[PDB]
Amino acid sequence: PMTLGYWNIRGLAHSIRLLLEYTDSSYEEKKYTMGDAPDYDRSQWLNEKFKLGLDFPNLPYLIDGTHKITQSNAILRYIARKHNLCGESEKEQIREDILENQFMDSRMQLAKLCYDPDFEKLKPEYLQALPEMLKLYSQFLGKQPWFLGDKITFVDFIAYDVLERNQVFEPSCLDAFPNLKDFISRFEGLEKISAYMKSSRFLPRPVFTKMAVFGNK
Amino acid sequence: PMTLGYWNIRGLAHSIRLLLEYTDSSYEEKKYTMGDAPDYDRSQWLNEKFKLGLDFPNLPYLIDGTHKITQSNAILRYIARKHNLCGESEKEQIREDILENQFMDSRMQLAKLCYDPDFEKLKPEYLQALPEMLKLYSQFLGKQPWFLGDKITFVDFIAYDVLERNQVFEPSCLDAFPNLKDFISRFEGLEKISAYMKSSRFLPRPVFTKMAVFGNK
Repeated sequence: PMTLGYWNIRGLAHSIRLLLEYTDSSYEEKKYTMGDAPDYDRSQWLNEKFKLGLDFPNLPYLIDGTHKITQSNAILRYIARKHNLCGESEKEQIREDILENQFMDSRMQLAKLCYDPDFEKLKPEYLQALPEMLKLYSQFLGKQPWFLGDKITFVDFIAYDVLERNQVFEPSCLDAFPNLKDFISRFEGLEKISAYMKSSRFLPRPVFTKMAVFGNK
Repeated sequence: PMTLGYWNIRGLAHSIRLLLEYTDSSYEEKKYTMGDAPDYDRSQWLNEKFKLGLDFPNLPYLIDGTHKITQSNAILRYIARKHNLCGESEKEQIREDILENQFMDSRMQLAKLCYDPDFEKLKPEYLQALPEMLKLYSQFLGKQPWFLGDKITFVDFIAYDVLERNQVFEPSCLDAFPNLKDFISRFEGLEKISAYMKSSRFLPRPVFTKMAVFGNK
């Protein structure tokens, strides 16, 4: 069937895997692993980096027969598109594009933090800004079940990951935001997701992200 | 008319401004000015920010009728749809997406480099990798006039914003890639784009300057 690739960790691939599972898409996981050390032993990827035939060699990637997708957003939009899980009205499409880009920013903000040696320095800064970021998502989501109304589209999967991350990082921060917390329940509650949340196709070790300082002791 | 807002500088808004001009959309510029005092931090914009009624306030932003759009790629895609400058085929759908994200990443490359003082030492590193990413873009553009075949779409606007910006950094870069070097000429030769570039309202200020907090001397 189609194949998904990324490093052996949740990361950017987490939101994609979830979608592949929600849509029951038959896929294969060919995850590369990294040798954490001062010299960053990433050979695993390098030796097959160009052997794949992708236009822009990068992880994550997906190869659907003749289709070769690169970069999360492209991949997500692809499966979603081939499953009608997109936005219809100009309004839904606008929200859709704003969200995809908005969350991506948030992912990057936290990511840099969890990657910096001076974690302790920026950490307090991030915390005293996290609530204001969330407030915006709270208001937007409102009382609608999903970010695009009654329709659960791909942006929801992206949303779940970004929110779930900040929750694991600081559970107490999203306490003041009911609709957000309950949103995470709507997602995890989805029959197909819950079943997957507890299966072999998941990370044994409780670490959600590893890149340089985090994911290693 | 529409109300496009951003700091008086090229930035992300540059690719949008060109798209608007080309599509003959009567846009209204609301260009804010950055820090004048030593601590060149955001100022005037902050006094407005929330009062605009933006779901997620951030620059740039476009306000068309009842559509308050933020995030560069959201605005870009919005206008693309309205004027049919989007990918029609699934083959073109994956292409526009990959490229969309691929270019934003590349822009980030130069940006991050500019945002830091160590520039003088990091420059050679980035410079040494330039040919690599350009080989990919050239190979992708291949023989075809535009990145999505024979018809101009929005990616060509983000591509120009990235490629051209690179030529400004080091003119020699695209020399080894004639089709990209030619692409630039062709894009700049478009009736509307030409009219816009010769008209007193095109270039605000240089790229690195102000953004990289560099004061000319």
